[PDB]
Amino acid sequence: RPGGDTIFGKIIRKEIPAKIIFEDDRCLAFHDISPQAPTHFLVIPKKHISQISVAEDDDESLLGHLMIVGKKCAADLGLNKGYRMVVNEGSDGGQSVYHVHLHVLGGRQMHWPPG
Amino acid sequence: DTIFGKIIRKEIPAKIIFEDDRCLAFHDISPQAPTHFLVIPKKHISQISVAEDDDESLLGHLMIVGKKCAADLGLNKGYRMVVNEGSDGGQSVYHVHLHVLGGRQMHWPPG
Ligand SMILES: O=C(NO)c1ccc(-c2nc3ccccc3c3ccccc23)cc1
Repeated sequence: RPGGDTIFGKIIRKEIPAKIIFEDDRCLAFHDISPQAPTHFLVIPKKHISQISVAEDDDESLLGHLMIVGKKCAADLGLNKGYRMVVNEGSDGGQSVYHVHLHVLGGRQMHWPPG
Repeated sequence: DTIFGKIIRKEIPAKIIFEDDRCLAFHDISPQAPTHFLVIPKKHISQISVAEDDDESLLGHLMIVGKKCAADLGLNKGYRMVVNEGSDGGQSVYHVHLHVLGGRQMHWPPG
């Protein structure tokens, strides 16, 4: 079982269902089950990195790929007026699952501060 | 050009936390948490929606630099990283920037 046994690892291996938007060899984008905006999805690496704080230097291009895929998916979903991308780290950051994930939120005005 | 270009060119003051050959990290002038800094590329990418495939490594570098600076600033209970795009995202400056906020409980939703 590669991809870990967090719920996101199970999603990567298709053991638990999800609403997939995009998939490649490095990542998976799927809709969030508790959406906080009209569109709210997640981009995750297939490689299990538990949190951004423990990312390796050579995870740079993979983390960049999360953002590129996020922005492509936002465009393909028609988020023409923009969006917010969020990574949560740890307890103060509100991280809910210990597998790195980029939130992408749009279809409404996002406010400041970002929580 | 933007105010962030001015900051990169060292034409206006900013409290710089880290610099390398391709990015700059500095405290946000209107902080929304006890720690609130930005990591920006020196290359002028106006918004993440127009970033190119070849920019992947650079964008990843912003996040690795952000996470290293966060550790160095003592953000051991965690933090939140944010990129805003366009009007709905609340993007305030048309130069790509990664926010890093911590030192307090961040809430949900994230705006
Ligand atoms: O307890 C939690 N936070 O404190 C929590 C953490 C993960 C999921 C969760 N997220 C998802 C996001 C996108 C797609 C599917 C799911 C999903 C599917 C089945 C069971 C749980 C989840 C739900 C709740």
